[PDB]
Amino acid sequence: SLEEMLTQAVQEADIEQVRQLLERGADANFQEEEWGWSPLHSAVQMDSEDLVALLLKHGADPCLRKRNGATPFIIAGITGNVRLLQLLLPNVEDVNECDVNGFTAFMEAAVYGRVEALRFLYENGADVNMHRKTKQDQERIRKGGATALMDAAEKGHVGVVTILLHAMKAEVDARDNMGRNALVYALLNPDDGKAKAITRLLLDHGADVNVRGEGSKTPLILAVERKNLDLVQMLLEQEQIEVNDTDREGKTALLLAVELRLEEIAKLLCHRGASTNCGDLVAIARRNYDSDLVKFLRLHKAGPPAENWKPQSSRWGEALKHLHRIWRPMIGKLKIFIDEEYKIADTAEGGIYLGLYEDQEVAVKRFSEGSTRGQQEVSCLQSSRANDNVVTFYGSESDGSCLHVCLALCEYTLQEHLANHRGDAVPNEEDESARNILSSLFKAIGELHRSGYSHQDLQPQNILIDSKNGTFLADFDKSIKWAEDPQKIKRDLEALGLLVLYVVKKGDISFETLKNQSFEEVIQGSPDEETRDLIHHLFHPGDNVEDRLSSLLAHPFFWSWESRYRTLRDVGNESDIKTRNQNSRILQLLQPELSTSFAQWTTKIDSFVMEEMNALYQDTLGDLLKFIRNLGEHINEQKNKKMKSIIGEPSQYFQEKFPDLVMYVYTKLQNTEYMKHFPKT
Amino acid sequence: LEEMLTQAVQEADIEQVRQLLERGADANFQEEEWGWSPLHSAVQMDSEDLVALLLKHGADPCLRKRNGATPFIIAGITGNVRLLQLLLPNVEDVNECDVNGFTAFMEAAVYGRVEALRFLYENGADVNMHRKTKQDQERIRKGGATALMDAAEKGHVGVVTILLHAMKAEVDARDNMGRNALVYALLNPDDGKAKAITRLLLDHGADVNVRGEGSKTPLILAVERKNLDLVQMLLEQEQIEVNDTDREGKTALLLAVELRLEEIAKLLCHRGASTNCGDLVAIARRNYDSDLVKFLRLHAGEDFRPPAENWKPQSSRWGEALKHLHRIWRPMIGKLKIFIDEEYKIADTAEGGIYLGLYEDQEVAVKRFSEGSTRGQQEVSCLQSSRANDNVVTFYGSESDGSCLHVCLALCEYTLQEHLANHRGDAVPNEEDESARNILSSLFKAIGELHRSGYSHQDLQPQNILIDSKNGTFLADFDKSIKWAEDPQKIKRDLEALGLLVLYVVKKGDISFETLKNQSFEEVIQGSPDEETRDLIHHLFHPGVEDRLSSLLAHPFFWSWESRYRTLRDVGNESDIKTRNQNSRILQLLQPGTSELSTSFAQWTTKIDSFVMEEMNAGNLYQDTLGDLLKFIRNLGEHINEQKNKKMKSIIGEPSQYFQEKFPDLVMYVYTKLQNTEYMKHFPKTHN
Ligand SMILES: Cc1[nH]c(/C=C2\C(=O)Nc3ccc(F)cc32)c(C)c1C(=O)NCCN1CCCC1
Ligand SMILES: Cc1[nH]c(/C=C2\C(=O)Nc3ccc(F)cc32)c(C)c1C(=O)NCCN1CCCC1
Repeated sequence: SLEEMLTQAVQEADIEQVRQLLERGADANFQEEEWGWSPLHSAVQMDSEDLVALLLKHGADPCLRKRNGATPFIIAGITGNVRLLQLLLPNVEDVNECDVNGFTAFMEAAVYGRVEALRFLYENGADVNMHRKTKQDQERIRKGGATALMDAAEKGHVGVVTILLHAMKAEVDARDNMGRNALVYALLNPDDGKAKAITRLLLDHGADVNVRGEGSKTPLILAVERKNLDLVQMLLEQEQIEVNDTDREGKTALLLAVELRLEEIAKLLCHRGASTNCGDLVAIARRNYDSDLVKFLRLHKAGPPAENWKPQSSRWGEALKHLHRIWRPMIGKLKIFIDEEYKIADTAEGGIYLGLYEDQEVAVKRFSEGSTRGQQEVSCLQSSRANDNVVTFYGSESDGSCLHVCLALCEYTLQEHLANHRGDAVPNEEDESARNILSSLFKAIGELHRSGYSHQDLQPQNILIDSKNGTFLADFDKSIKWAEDPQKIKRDLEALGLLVLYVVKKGDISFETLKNQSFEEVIQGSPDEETRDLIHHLFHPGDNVEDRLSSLLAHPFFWSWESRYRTLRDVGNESDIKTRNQNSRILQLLQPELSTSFAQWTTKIDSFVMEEMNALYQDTLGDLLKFIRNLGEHINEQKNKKMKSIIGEPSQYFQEKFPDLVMYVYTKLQNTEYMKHFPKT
Repeated sequence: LEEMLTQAVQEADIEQVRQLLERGADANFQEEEWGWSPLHSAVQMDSEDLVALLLKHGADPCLRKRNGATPFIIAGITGNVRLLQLLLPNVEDVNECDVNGFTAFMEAAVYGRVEALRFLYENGADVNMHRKTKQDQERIRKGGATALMDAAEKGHVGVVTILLHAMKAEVDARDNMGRNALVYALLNPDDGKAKAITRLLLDHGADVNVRGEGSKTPLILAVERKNLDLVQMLLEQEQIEVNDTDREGKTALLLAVELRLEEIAKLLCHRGASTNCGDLVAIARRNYDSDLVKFLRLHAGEDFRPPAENWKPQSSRWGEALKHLHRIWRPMIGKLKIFIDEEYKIADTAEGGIYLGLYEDQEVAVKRFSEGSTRGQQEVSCLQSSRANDNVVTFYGSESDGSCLHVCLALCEYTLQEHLANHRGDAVPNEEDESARNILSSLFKAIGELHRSGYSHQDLQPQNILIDSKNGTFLADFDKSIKWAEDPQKIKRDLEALGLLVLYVVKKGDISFETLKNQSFEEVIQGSPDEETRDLIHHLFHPGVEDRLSSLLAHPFFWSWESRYRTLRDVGNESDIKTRNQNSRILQLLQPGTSELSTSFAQWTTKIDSFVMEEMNAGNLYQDTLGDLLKFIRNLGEHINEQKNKKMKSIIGEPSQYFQEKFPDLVMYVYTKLQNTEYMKHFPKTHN
């Protein structure tokens, strides 16, 4: 708290207080730990020589380095007051001392366009053609190696560039580690005037014009993309320039000029040997409605690639092949055309259209760029990237006024998918597919809740099936961060219960019908007790922060018919069931209501089968599980083949005859030691 | 073959056009892709001669192509007015539209065709008409723009002042988004043309507190453009609100300070801009903007609080560093926030290293390459084709600056190597290793799906495998990957590295990976602790030939110990095993020939404790056949827990572990004998 007010005093520029505290013993080489700023560093930055003098009076080191390795000498280059540089030079071991990224005081004078300061340092031994030596991580990615001229050229300081080349013997064709010269730095400056002057200077000194910058672009290409005919003329004056150089994308300087609607620039390029075998220029000019340029390319005319690209979607394959072939302007990384041929579906605002994002096929959901709906969709999607059962999110792109959200393209909606597979199974077979779809949804919605989000509009058109029969949740425009109202999670759970019934009924019942039913009507329409119990627990959940849904994945609804039969057999093999030990812990657990279908169960079984098993079966639950265990073990023997014919497949037998059995046993043993007999879930 | 009907019109030789008309050829024929008529194409090329010849052979001048454009409206762009006068006698309405709402008048406004614009004006063209578009694009508030808005955007100064002063153009007409011509004007790259147009629109009363994209006002747009002049012209209005904010919450002054523009900052303060929209002095100080810091100091951020840190990381290993990176100030590289400093460094690479980052405010790992790097290009190519692969590290995106490719990936806790070290103590010496199975089955799926996607990894090792906070395994690092279609045989080296990884993970990391790569295939197999592992690794070193991986997920290596025991019990309960019917199909599968020699279960009745062997005896005596051992296992399984057999239960312990240790080859033997038979039914259900 003493050095603290020394620091505070220097920023307010209260000079007496600075003297007082140095007299009082305040450390002038105190470095704040976040970024390493010294009071001498901060003094040079604010340009107050009075403060620079008083601190130096009290032994403050002028080559003390902050986090980036900069000394208050190097910071003086940035300030560009020469009398500060005078005051510190007597103490500085090397005038070419650099920071961790290789910046010297002379470079910093070049960067900040400090003419008076760069002269001073020039006379005092500064290296003019110094390249920046940086840390090893940065050099292995070929960063660094820039020079004072490149910095001056990029920031457009014409004053500084002139002096460097003429007065200071600056190398014009010095390169950085990536291979760039000052010419390419010069051509990236937004101001046309300053760019024009600097390129002229650099050219006359012998700056190479066949060099490669970002995107493998040449100087000429950069000048064309800038739309500046002047810089094109200057670079065309050199004859050893390669006019038919191509960037990373395979585009040539002429091609871009035609594409960019630049008549003057196009003609001038042709009249300097630019080949017209780079692309179909007249189609491009025709598309741009430049009649005059079409004529020119035609009057100069004397007399296409191969289409590699293949879509992975088979439903959308032919339309994507078309969209890939046509020309469209890019919206960032997105290629899209708003036409019914490329439309997937209709929405509350904008529609779903096929698109290409980074040349990958996607579904593009459109919103107005201001839309609250568009904001919640993107916010929820960007938190869901680890949720395997949520549709993959590529990215969002905006133009003037439309937010495009790009998503993984799926084959079918849940509804369509159920329709296509509706004739696959015979009427009364076990429905594995309903389990897979629903367990996927439970995980999807459960993970979304752990993410802090609730969907708020779960229905079969928001659920998509990919080429490999995976189920994915989509459409988060009405989603909410559920901490805002934790009780609206129940709406997700209710829609899940309707989706349970919807999928179990193979889509024969519409979702609209099901939403118009009451809870009791939904339970009645359920074909079995497992489904009934599950839907019940979704409408009457417990209380959980996205733990609830994963728990219900252990519910016997998601147990196969073999696993259900296996659990009843395993329970019926407990010692105390076979010995009918009625004080036992197991039988006390199955102790007890509403007349179950297995009360008086020995009467409901075929009398031949009942007779032969007896080799004393009472109407207890314990005795029925023993019955199931025994039959399970001996059903396949030669001795029992008539029994086997009457029973058929045993799992289905007991379940049809006693529909509440599995659920009853599950409820009695669910939080007990005998849970171990349940299938692994 | 009549493809000259329109090849002739584009070559503009009229000799072949007139003669083509009387040679079995139509004039209103529309090519199906875009709908271009020869009359459409004639007007676009500005040929008075071709439009004349075709129209005196009946060609309809209100014929539409795909966007609903007529040859009339497309005359609006070309601007030639005597083609407009040749076609007007044949057109019902001069305000006719294309599907996007565009008139012949606005296309004249867009292309700055002054002489064409006034022709249409005095022929009744509506100057204040807004575009009526398709219902899709109106529901996202697109369309509704004016001829003035088009003139303003394209910078045509001539056209703007004629519209305002000759043609009674509404200056504050809005589009469906809520924009006026002022905001269209300020998006124009040319400073001069922008200056002139803004002046005109301002003097006629164009609202200056409008909102465009991003909820930016005209003033904010002028500051972001770095143009002092447009700023002064805007603040000449007194009704303007200088403290209007954008959607990001920032105001015109704050941006000016952030952007290093003391000119514009000072002028803004001198016109009522509040100085508590941000800590301006800290911002100017960080920009080394000495004179600006002095200025703001004389007046600044005394009454301003920066929002309290309402952001929490999900990673616990990297939590502390991400909290710091969220707090500090950094410039954005597109959607990426990163700082290259050792505090935020995750690992070293051969190019650039791995650093913590924030991408769309999500924590990520940022792998850096040279923007030219071939290895950087293969990494993103393979990542972009793996977005559906659940067991590949999630790919957020790539960002480039001047000269560095940043690849942003899901942040994981630990490397496979680190993870096996931390959990080395978790299992008891002789208990089942579930974790080895989960890790390996995830890798099998990962590499399998990567192959279906057309890629091979080519450098599988434990440093390229990451574990997340929920113990899920993810494959990463595809800088050396290849499209295997060029050379389909090189996926075998992925399957070899998988073989090594199997042994590596089963040994809980105690044998190094370098050791294992220096071993031969036979040495690796002999180092395996059980026959399941041995068999699996064998099938990875000798695979082929393609989707071996998916099939191997059914291998008994991935069967739990309960399931292994369950299938031995279920095979042992077959009728023909209990009756010892040796002619049966099952026992002909199991124990055919002269005998079952050279296996730990030859004379198996001798290897079992004599108490338990005795008490199991109720022919009629367990023989040294495999059939009788599975019967043995079935019988014990059913009665082991009964009160009468408590002592047997204590000698045996957990029965699955018992039989596997005393007969290590048993499970694999039964598997091999029954694997493509009907008795496959007894195997556990595996992955679909
Ligand atoms: C309402 C609907 N949504 C979708 C699809 C998506 C949807 O709503 N969101 C999506 C996000 C990504 C993606 F790949 C697809 C969708 C479809 C294909 C449909 C649909 O079914 N469209 C009409 C064709 N069928 C359904 C009724 C009879 C006609
Ligand atoms: C070699 C290595 N790679 C990583 C991490 C990743 C890695 O190599 N690739 C990744 C991609 C995504 C991601 F989230 C993480 C990585 C770490 C943390 C390490 C590591 O172990 N760093 C500390 C080095 N210490 C640990 C043992 C002695 C060296």
